[PDB]
Amino acid sequence: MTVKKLYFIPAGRCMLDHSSVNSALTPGKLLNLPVWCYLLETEEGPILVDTGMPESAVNNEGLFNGTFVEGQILPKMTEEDRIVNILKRVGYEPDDLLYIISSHLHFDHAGGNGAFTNTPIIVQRTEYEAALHREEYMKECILPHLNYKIIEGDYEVVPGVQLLYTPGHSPGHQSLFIETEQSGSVLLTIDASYTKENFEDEVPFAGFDPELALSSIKRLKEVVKKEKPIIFFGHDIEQEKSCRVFPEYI
Ligand SMILES: [Zn+2]
Ligand SMILES: [Zn+2]
Repeated sequence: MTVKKLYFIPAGRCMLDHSSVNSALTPGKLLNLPVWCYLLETEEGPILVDTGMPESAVNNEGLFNGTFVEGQILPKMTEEDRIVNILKRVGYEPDDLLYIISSHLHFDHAGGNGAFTNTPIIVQRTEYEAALHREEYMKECILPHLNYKIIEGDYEVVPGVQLLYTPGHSPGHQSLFIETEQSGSVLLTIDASYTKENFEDEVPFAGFDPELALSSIKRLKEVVKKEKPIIFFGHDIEQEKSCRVFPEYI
């Protein structure tokens, strides 16, 4: 069985210093990077991958003023980018969803998790445990009473939807390998590589453990050598130019 439709859904944006996509660059220039969620229409029901930024980021570029990351992260989020609004426009309410998949619990990926109080939220144990104590993590991304479906390592969500454990960018980061009806094998690196250059050329980028992130890239390259998928990266301004986005699908 294959996934019926894979949708790339813009979920607002976020400014990061350009050293975030290339650690060798000298800090001083911000990049307006895309924030994504993905919607998978499957035989078993719709599945949402990531949930955008938290309510606190709405019309609040200075969210991280007063913190250890002041001026280094500026969310670009409007009321329209709240995940429930995104879903409502697409044609879903939170309780319609079969699963939420959290690639990781960074604020640009799990900020909307609180909206889903019934749907199982699939997240790596190592990411969940990290989010409990590491300072990067926002409280909005680790709410205690959500219906977490905690997994460890690789995992098949439904036929055609595979999670690949790719730690490094964050302690329990996971990527997706999807088989779609229209396109066949698709690799969503999520933040296992922000840009094509991080993947192909192994250019270092923002992450908790760069060494581990490299090994996760090498692991993904082995998958690619075997499966020859089309590959989409996490925060790639260049690639975004040519991405088929909602209402188009792959
Ligand atoms: Zn991240
Ligand atoms: Zn990210």
